[PDB]
Amino acid sequence: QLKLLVTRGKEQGYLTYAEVNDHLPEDIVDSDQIEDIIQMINDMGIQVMEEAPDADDLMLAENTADEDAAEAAAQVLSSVESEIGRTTDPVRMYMREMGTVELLTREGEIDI
DNA sequence: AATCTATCACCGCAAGGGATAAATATCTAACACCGTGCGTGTTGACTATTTTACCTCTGGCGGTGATAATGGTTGCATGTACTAAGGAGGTTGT
Repeated sequence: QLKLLVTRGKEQGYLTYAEVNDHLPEDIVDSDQIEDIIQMINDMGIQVMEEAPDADDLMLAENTADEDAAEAAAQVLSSVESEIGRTTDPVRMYMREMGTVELLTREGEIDI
């Protein structure tokens, strides 16, 4: 399932730690795995959590990657595929696999 | 294993029925003739048997279209009766 978390995080340019339960991957339960896999969620999406800023927004601009070329932008196939429903159809798995591409049409595939 | 008297009857032996085969008379069929016409023969002119050549069919198959069209389908495996196995995880114990 996964796409909800990673897409809304990239739209926001930022993702707070606890929003892993606000936009949950409807798949898995790995709560103690988080404390290292958060690494490649942050070198291309960095954020953390505290009571309140006042003038402090800029942090992303000195601390982040720049092309989303092939990495967690596409190897995330495994982490969206990983829960195909044990007895239920190829007419389901393709819906998880297209968890990659949404609708790059009308100019994005022209840029390809 | 021979003897017979005394059964129920086959012989004892008169009658008469059908049969078949002779002679006759009828039938048909086998043939020998005749006449028809067809498949007896060569020859000849036809036209389209086959071949090859040429000019120009049919169907071999390779090739791929653009005003634009950019989140899909798919219905019923089964409702029962069993129960053996693996899977879970907290814990009260080993």
